[PDB]
Amino acid sequence: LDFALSLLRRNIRQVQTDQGHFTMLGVRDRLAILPRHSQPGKTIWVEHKLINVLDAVELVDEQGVNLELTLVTLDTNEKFRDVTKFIPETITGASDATLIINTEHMPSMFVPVGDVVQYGFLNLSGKPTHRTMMYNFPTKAGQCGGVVTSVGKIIGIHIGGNGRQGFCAGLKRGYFASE
Ligand SMILES: *[C@@H](CC(=O)OCC)[C@H](C[C@@H]1CCNC1=O)NC(=O)[C@@H](CC(=O)[C@@H](NC(=O)c1cc(C)on1)C(C)C)Cc1ccc(F)cc1
Ligand code: NA
Repeated sequence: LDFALSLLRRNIRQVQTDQGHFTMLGVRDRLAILPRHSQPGKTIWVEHKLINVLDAVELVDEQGVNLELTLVTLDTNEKFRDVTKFIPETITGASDATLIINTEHMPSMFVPVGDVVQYGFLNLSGKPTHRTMMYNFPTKAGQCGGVVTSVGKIIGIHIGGNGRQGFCAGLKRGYFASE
């Protein structure tokens, strides 16, 4: 838990884009990650502070299939505490995960979602998506960007759900390499 708490305080920010409220994980330096559908564009608000987005990269797999993740570089002089060490090299499930949500509307929220298991292909609102995992928990609107954590590991970012189940984009440490 001390891990989840530390991650919340130091790395997980309340964010708004023109698409609404999202949770945002800052990973290292000025690099953070949002769900693709948040469409960060040119600027975002972080805790109500307007920040330029210097680059927004929509991640896709070897075949160009959507991974539903957007890496953003933020025009700021502050650096995120480097949490790459806590991100697995290979997309991994987990047995007792906690979904960390942090928005203006759902501030500092820890959601026990239980087991996180490999799912794979997801037709998310008509958009082919790969490398997803699933949890049998009723996730809701406003929880996208939420950080899926397990015993000291950051394993996923919440991207969708169908009412009974939630789905995250799995994380690989390689996503966050310096070029
Ligand atoms: C988070 C973002 C948000 O709140 O958007 C509000 C306008 C949100 C969380 C979930 C909504 C329901 N419970 C959730 O965990 N994510 C979304 O709304 C995306 C789309 C979906 O989640 C859809 N789910 C499915 O398509 C689906 C399919 C299967 C087998 O299981 N679930 C529903 C809303 C129908 C946002 C999104 C992502 C990617 C896109 F290309 C378009 C839209
Ligand atoms: Na924006």
